[PDB]
Amino acid sequence: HSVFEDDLPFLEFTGSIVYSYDASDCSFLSEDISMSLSDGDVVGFDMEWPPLYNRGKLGKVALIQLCVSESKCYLFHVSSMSVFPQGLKMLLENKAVKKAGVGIEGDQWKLLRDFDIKLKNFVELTDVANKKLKCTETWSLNSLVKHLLGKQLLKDKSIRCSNWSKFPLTEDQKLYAATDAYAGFIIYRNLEIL
Ligand SMILES: [Mn+2]
Ligand SMILES: [Mn+2]
Repeated sequence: HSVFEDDLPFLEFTGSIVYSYDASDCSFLSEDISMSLSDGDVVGFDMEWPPLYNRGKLGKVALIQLCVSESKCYLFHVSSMSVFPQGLKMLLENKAVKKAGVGIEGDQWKLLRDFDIKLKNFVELTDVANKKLKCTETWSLNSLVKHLLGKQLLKDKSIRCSNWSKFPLTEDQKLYAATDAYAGFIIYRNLEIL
């Protein structure tokens, strides 16, 4: 196999991972996020859900990740919250904050479906790359991490495709879920060249 085929080092977030599994708590964290951002700021977005199917569809969303800086990532374990955090809902529906990721359009659908939350102001990284990188490629979060950071995403399937609704999350789940948002945040920020 070629050099381009080589196994690159793993992308692993090493900053602050804030784990929240209580509604009230979550709403206040969301306000913290909002106090630390300004209109037009982009955060890394992503979500996880259990593997078992529910009445014909994928398991209901259980976790939401938001990387707001190169050193802080939020893990909102909504599946463990009695009611969906009102502060998070306003954050995800606030077009003042932009959400970046790969396959977000799909996340929007599932989000509206599982929680009736309307995700506002999101960018499909695939398009941001093709635009700023002056190309016309088919991307995945992983292929973007590789091409731009010289790294690949953690891939233990037993982790990534694990029961995200199971409380509490394990350090590995937290790391995985957290790094995806981070990659979303870093990849967007790095594509701002001209
Ligand atoms: Mn995802
Ligand atoms: Mn993910």
